[PDB]
Amino acid sequence: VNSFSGYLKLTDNVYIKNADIVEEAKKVKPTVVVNAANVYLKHGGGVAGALNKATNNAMQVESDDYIATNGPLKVGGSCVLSGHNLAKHCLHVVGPNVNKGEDIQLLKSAYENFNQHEVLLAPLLSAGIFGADPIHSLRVCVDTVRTNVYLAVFDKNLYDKLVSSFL
Ligand SMILES: CC[C@H](CO)Nc1ncnc2[nH]ccc12
Ligand SMILES: [Cl-]
Repeated sequence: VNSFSGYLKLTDNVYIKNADIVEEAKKVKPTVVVNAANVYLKHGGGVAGALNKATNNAMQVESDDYIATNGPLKVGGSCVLSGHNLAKHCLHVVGPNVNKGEDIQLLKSAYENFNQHEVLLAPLLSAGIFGADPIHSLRVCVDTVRTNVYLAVFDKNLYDKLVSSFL
């Protein structure tokens, strides 16, 4: 039993809700919130910009030190950093950005990072401003993640399409 509320159950382990991931994280304070990151951990817009803003830019400051030490992530890769005021940890995961020409096949590799954590609050990887088909992202999530994932879909209209079209 966990403190996530109002989710629709899609499979044994995948749940979904129309919600703002920032407001969800502040309410639940999950062990792990997933950020839709880029390789430079530059949290400018989309989910990343919103999460970072909610941390008063502390996420960006921590991220800049991480990059200065370790260099960029790989597309499909991840790193664990602080969750600041939002969660215990933030798992920064880089899905392929179609608006940069990156290989959508890397989306499965990106979701594999979730399997290292028993429970996660997450957005749909490569959706929104990353330019991939969200229906496809949800399918890859369900077919790749085996741990317990609580998906927050910001756009109510898109949420309804994802539910109604889910196989
Ligand atoms: C990734 C595509 C979805 C479509 O809604 N984007 C989001 N989902 C949940 N929380 C969010 N916070 C800011 C953006 C955002
Ligand atoms: Cl987005």
